[PDB]
Amino acid sequence: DHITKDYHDHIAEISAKLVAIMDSLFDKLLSKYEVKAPVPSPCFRNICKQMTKMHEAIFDLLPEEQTQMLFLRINASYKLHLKKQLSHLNVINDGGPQNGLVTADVAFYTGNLQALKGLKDLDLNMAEIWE
Repeated sequence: DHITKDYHDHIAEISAKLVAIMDSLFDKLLSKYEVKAPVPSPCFRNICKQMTKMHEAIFDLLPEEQTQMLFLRINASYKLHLKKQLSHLNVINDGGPQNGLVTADVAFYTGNLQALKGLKDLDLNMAEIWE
């Protein structure tokens, strides 16, 4: 019976070093992210293409709930770093031109993420990036 936990205990470990990879990727990219047209920006197109690739790699591999938990944590890291850069660039949620560009770029990001199998109903809480 222990065999049951043997799996879930192990898989939780692969999930952790998968989110670290994205955390590193996000830090690298979003640290040099600059708000400008068009949208999706090259930075965001790169990011979505990467999350699409990882999703394709683990989907058949992990149970749906784990895949869902995994991409919630990836999204959490994404929001963490994005928020950080927005604050750095002094961009705020005031309804201005630059605000709109980021909001549009983010809209593309969630549009993509939500289309990935098993992830359509994720509670993403994207507003957090503005704080």
